[PDB]
Amino acid sequence: MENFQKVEKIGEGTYGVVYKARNKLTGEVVALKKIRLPSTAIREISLLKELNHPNIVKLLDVIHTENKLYLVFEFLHQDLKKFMDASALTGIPLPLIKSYLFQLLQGLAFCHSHRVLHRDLKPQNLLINTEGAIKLADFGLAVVTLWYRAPEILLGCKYYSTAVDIWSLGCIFAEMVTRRALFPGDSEIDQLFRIFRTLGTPDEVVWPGVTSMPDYKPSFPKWARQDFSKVVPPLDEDGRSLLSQMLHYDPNKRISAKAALAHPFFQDVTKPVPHLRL
Ligand SMILES: Nc1nc(Nc2ccc(S(N)(=O)=O)cc2)sc1C(=O)c1ccc2ccccc2c1
Repeated sequence: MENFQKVEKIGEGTYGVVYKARNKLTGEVVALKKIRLPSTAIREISLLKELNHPNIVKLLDVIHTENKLYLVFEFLHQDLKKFMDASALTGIPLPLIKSYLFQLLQGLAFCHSHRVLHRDLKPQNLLINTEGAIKLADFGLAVVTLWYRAPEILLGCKYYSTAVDIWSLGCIFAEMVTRRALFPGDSEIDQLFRIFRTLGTPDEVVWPGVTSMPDYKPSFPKWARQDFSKVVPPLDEDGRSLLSQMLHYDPNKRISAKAALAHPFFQDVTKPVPHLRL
């Protein structure tokens, strides 16, 4: 736009490009997402403006002009992917990992109680600041990374539930802990099969109805579930217990964000400050 001064491109989603920009009039620094072009999502979007929570990136303005849709967000200084990469040699301290997971669960508990789903959580849209907060960014409306996709989506479910976000966050939690992506698939079927090889091929016993799903094939290989202690070695039993509940195959058995916040893993949660290199 003319009201903004593009400082630099900082990302790109499936819907548009995000820039760090300065309001030529207020001097305010913001994140500006440009979507190159409906009359339905507009409400859905305009509604996201109401959402106000410490762990949700604030949507400041929505501007529809010249076949373009611009979303103005408060600017955060770094995303979790960059932070994880910067922390690869030493690893993120467990207390900070726990604080981040706890805050993200609060954010999800909030959006889910307002019937809002994210649908595409990943390290690149989890933003952090110098004060130790972490926030959910770039909510998805009703090379693409499939690493955090819930199995029901991969199997063709038509209606997503809040459980898809818990799964994605569980995958991110594991990655912060091990410094290795949990399920790094490079195709939908490779993604699905990597999940199967680790958690075991699901069946009607652990996931009632799974064999009736759109993309389920009786021909799927039958892998046995791997020992969970081999999945996230550096994580204590409270952490492993919580992770296993976030990664249940059955959407209805998968733990809710609200219930997760009450898990024993968070008994000693604190809010450490990260060492950020900006
Ligand atoms: N609010 C906000 N702040 C940001 N700053 C930032 C500062 C430094 C870095 S970085 N690679 O650490 O130097 C990264 C982001 S982005 C962002 C978003 O609201 C946003 C919008 C669309 C997206 C579309 C796709 C993915 C993320 C997205 C995030």
